[PDB]
Amino acid sequence: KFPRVKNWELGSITYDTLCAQSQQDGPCTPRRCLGSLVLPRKPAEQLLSQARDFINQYYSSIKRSGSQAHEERLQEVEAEVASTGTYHLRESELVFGAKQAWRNAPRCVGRIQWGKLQVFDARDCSSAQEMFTYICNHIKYATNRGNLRSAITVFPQRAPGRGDFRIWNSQLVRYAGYRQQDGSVRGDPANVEITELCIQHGWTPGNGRFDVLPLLLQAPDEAPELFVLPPELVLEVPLEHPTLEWFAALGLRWYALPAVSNMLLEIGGLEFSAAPFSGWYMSTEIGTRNLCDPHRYNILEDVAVCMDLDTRTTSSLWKDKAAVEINLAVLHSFQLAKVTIVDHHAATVSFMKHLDNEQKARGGCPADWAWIVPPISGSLTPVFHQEMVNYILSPAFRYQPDPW
Amino acid sequence: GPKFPRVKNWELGSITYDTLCAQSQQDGPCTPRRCLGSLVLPRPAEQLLSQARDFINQYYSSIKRSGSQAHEERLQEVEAEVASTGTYHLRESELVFGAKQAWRNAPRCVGRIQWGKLQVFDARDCSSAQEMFTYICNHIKYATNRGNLRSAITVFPQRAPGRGDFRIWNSQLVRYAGYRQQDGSVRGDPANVEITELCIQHGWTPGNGRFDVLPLLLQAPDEAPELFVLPPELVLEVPLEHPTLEWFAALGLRWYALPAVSNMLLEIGGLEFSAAPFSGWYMSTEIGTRNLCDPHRYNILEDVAVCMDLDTRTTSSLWKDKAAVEINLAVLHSFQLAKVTIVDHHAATVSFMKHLDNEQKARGGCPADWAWIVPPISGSLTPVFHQEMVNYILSPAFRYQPDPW
Ligand code: HEM
Ligand code: HEM
Ligand SMILES: Cc1cc(CCNCc2ccc3c(C)cc(N)nc3c2)ccc1C#N
Ligand SMILES: Cc1cc(CCNCc2ccc3c(C)cc(N)nc3c2)ccc1C#N
Ligand SMILES: C[C@H](O)[C@H](O)[C@H]1CNc2nc(N)[nH]c(=O)c2N1
Ligand SMILES: C[C@H](O)[C@H](O)[C@H]1CNc2nc(N)[nH]c(=O)c2N1
Ligand SMILES: [Zn+2]
Repeated sequence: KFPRVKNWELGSITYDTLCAQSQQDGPCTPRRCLGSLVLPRKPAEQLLSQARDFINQYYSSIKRSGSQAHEERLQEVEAEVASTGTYHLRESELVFGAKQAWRNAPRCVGRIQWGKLQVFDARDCSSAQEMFTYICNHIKYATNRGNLRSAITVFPQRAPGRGDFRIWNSQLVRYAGYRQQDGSVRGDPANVEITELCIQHGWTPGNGRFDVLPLLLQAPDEAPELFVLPPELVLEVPLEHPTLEWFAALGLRWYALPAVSNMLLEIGGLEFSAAPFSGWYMSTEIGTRNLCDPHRYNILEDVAVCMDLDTRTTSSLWKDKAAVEINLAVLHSFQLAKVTIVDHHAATVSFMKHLDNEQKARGGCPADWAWIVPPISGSLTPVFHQEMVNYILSPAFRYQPDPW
Repeated sequence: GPKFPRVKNWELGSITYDTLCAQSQQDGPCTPRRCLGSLVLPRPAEQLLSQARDFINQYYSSIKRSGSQAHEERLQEVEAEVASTGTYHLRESELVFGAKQAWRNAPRCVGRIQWGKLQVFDARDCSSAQEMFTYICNHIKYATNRGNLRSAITVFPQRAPGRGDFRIWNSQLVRYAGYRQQDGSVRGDPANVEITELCIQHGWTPGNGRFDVLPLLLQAPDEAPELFVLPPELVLEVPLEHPTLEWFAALGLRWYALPAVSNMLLEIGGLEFSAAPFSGWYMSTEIGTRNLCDPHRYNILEDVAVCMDLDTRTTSSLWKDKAAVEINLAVLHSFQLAKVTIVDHHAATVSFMKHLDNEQKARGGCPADWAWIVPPISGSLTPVFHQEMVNYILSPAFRYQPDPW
């Protein structure tokens, strides 16, 4: 049947009926539940049916379903696909698809914002070099002297029997991670592979802990070229703690723009293999994960030491204590630097309203509970106590293999 | 590769495959098109024989006598019993085996490293509500062990064909009362309101503290539940205090030492033990974060926060976070002071990683509910956050059942 969804702090109950229109399978079956898995294990009128749907969405979107602006566009798509085994989106259909993709993304806690999205059409792109300029202008628009702005840039759709446009980096801004022969890593351990790929394509590596990587940009069926971001573009914030004055002296810093460049944007059967998008950070992304994750910069113990805590045992909650001070120093710094950012408390509160908006508009909202609940203070936020239904709506952002 | 789920740990990069879920014979909440893993409660001699046979097989396999003559004789023995009396009965050691298995098979339990060490008390002879109370008193004494807590379960008679069930009406053996106020608010534990008013409807003389231990509502077959009050010295409590905040002690917060669930059904070989309370010991965050800081429980976060002189009028002061940490600290500190068994959420999840590693070798996987295994604070600061998990129902099982009223 149709799932009962309950908030356990409030006592309220909904019914997700939007899930009924899920056309692709998630990882689960009745026998096993694989909801905690980060990545998934894995003719022509399948395309044509995917594209019919998306068009129906778009015209229902702009109130005028079943007109003939509608049904003519239906015949365009059908005709185009019938003759070429593919078709093309009109720019405004693309702006719609891009907003629907964000709206539909079960893992995003920021979809209250989903309507306010700047879409740059960059399909008139024929080279790595053009790709670079597009990206450079994405970042300046999006960074916006620190008053950040949600933005996506969309490079040419994939094509049968032609390579893909790809951005090799996982994010537009990331820090180099140089493996030390001595087991260790200087910089961000999440970026070792790509760091070396850069080096491999002739980047002159630094030896810093927060060195900004260059971009490997790749036009179809050509070697990836390498581009170095004008240092002006990369807005960084130094971290410092509003009361702990030794904190600033930890040399910690984080870039301001969260822009993801390795996912696939799927609209109406069409796949866009380079379509980087960006927003602003939630504090816990920087302060809990990027800095305290054991397989990341992993600074819990350092801070703990300067906080003169009891590292000797876990039941002193030294880790917990350290973490809170880091998250505070990240909110402090960004606020003091006037760079946009949101705390996990503010974010999940707004997501709860989004849930309510969504429930009334579409009868539901696909959400991945494990990703929607922040990495600290789990039950201290309202989304913890909220049941969620998860499913794949299209348009959709997706994971795809790395181009090497 | 393998036709089984591939499971990865993102901290260590390590990979496993769950082969044990192939023996999950009962379907859960999710389907290919919808995941329902966040839901707390998703909704004949024929059928008995199957479950029966399966369990006996598990058993003889656990004692490495699978396909032996004792094995095939047990199966005939059960078939015979089911054939005449519609039901069948477990041997002592079968029961013990099943009880430990049901614990072992429990996805939401982070304490399962210990699953092999479980005192099973057989109360299948128990024949009155009066006797239920005595067994339950006995359990609490043994399990509490003056603060050196010991895990245990007590098993009262199984559901019988056309005969009322043994039921303990209370959710736990120890629960603080919830009193609906003249205002609308609740004094004490809002969770326990319904049971609290039921105690009263059944004759309890209610107090009015924040921490009034409820009486037991104990129901023998086809009899109205009878009220039983627990002798206060049997119910060990811990006065919460903070190692450096001297004022914390003044808040008069206490919690009881023994988590003991009394309303779950225990199922083995298709046999239903409607009343089979079991107990372990607390993990720090259960008390400090859920029970004391949940908006819909004692809700003391803002109060602690105000005492801490925090900016409770901005989310970004992380005043909620600062106070949550110190409340958990106070819980840990206080139980350690009182010499009462308690495990912090760090050390607990670390033990569970070892259990996972053990279960991988022993069975080919471990059924696990990620959202219940990850602590309610400091989530990613524990190893289990970075551990993918597979959730499926194995039997023997601890199940939920409707409230008897
Ligand atoms: C405007 C401010 C935004 C905030 C505060 C925000 C917040 C978040 C957070 C906390 C996550 C979890 C990611 C993680 O823990 O690694 C996430 C993921 C995600 N967000 Fe948002 N987001 C924002 C804007 C956007 C925009 C503009 C888009 C797309 C146009 C978007 C689409 C997504 C998608 C597709 C994911 C899944 C990430 C993945 O699986 O790699 N979000 N977001
Ligand atoms: C020995 C120390 C133990 C610890 C630290 C422990 C810890 C926990 C925790 C933290 C939960 C989460 C419950 C919640 O937040 O509501 C839980 C659940 C559970 N535990 Fe354990 N536990 C222990 C012993 C046991 C024992 C002895 C049994 C059974 C014989 C057991 C069976 C279960 C079951 C069935 C659940 C699921 C609760 C539900 O589904 O409502 N646990 N445990
Ligand atoms: C290692 C890994 C990591 C991730 C991380 C998820 N993506 C991070 C992300 C992606 C987009 C964001 C956006 C759009 C905004 C924001 N504040 N944070 C965002 C954070 C996903 C898959 C894998 C894999 N494999
Ligand atoms: C109201 C409610 C509450 C719960 C709580 C789950 N049971 C709590 C529990 C049960 C057994 C435990 C055990 C055995 C040990 C321990 N440390 N904590 C334990 C905690 C589950 C479902 C519902 C519902 N509906
Ligand atoms: C294994 C686990 O599912 C995985 O680490 C998830 C858990 N929840 C998460 N939640 C968010 N927001 N981001 C993440 O990367 C993860 N990782
Ligand atoms: C809605 C959500 O599933 C609910 O709050 C769950 C989350 N995880 C939990 N985890 C544990 N251990 N205990 C709980 O009661 C819950 N509640
Ligand atoms: Zn699932």
